[PDB]
Amino acid sequence: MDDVVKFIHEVGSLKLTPRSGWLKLGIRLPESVAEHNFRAAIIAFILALKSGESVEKACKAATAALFHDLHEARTMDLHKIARRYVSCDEEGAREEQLSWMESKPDFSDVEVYVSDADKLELAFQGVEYSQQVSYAIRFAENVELKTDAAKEIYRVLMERKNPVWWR
Amino acid sequence: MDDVVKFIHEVGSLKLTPRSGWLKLGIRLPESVAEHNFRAAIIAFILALKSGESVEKACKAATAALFHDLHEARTMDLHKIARRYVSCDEEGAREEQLSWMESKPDFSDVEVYVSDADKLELAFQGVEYSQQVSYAIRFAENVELKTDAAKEIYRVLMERKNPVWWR
Amino acid sequence: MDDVVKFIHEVGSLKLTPRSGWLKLGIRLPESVAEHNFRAAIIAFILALKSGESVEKACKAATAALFHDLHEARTMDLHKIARRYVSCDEEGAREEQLSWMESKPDFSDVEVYVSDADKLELAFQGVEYSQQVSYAIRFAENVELKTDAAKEIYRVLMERKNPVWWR
Repeated sequence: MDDVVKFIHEVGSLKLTPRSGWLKLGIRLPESVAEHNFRAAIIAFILALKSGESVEKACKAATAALFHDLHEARTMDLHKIARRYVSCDEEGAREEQLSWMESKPDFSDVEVYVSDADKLELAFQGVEYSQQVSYAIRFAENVELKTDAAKEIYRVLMERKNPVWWR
Repeated sequence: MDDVVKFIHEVGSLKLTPRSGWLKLGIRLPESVAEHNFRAAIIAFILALKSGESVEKACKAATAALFHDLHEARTMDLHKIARRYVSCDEEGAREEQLSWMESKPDFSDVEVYVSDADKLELAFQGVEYSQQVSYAIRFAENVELKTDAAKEIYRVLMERKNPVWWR
Repeated sequence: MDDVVKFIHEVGSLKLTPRSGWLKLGIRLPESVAEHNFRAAIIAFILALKSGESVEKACKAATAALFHDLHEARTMDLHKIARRYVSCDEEGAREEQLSWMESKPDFSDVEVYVSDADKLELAFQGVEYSQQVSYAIRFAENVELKTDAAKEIYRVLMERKNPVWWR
């Protein structure tokens, strides 16, 4: 049970890992990787449901999104610029990180919802941050989504560009 | 002059790049890479002087320490854990980053002072953060220094473990 | 060596001293004095080289820039408004602060590069912060630089007013 406890402590380090791409824009206390995964997971649930999949399938897409950048607990969030000079053995990181699992789950079937959710979460955060730093909107521009549900949500997000959800 | 102005803007991103090893210890607003380089440069100046080198040489070691992690503006501060799964083309990054320079300086002759200053700065910051988080003292333990001047400063640093400089 | 160790601890307090002029603009976690000196040192190096001076000369200008506000570790960054009512014994502060030095190096020959670098660093930081708070741009306006190299860099900084160095 010790491996599981260390793994839960390790997962907590994602609350302490900044989503790095925002730092160069001058955003001082940007969202953490944990916060990106949280919302991306909820978006993935939505994409699956809106795509006609079952609740069970929608819950699997959400879970897969939570495990999506897990290895970054060890490798950090390598932003676009960095990836030009930095190569990471993600498979290795994930391997060792998930050593406590007898077997690892089959998420190949919801990978599309995870991928779209990851990019859509970024677009939403880009529109929200654009209110502080105009240039943040570029992270939401020319996003390549694969599913029709993601494309429709993205279209309305950019149509509105209005993060005020209250009132 | 446009390349120079972009480079100066790029250098400023180091004020927005956290020294990442501290984040997993729960230190929320840790020193930036720029802050690490600032003090390491002053320490490198001191190491050279105390090592019997000339003021001119001491100023070169300080300058070399300022340029030491410059490429991290693009590659990020890859901490110990990350270095296990992450490989970086530092030379590549540095080259592209310093393209504006007609010819880049040597610094091979003060490399030892820069190397020791980097480690000593970390040890001082470890002792300082240990007052917040006990485990930070680990970054100041078992430090492998090369110069006798660095070894003596380190010895007193650890003998005293007292960051209170105001009396 | 105890005086040297305390001095190094003291220098680290500059990572904890805010550049105060920004606080009244509502910028919450502004650059530290350490971060200002870091980039000003790199700029001073650039100014010397572009002014035809030698690398050794450029390295001395950078070092002198690092020691420029050192006394602020004890006196704080007295901003413009404050200086109307606040008088500080800077030489006294520096004197006592550098008592550990057998002798103090003379940076009289590079004081002009240090002076221009200090102001240029502020102008760059003003342009960068203007993306968050419009008024920040005033810190980059009507800047009186002395060297032709600083004037040329400043002219391009203000022609571009574009802190995006990554593309």
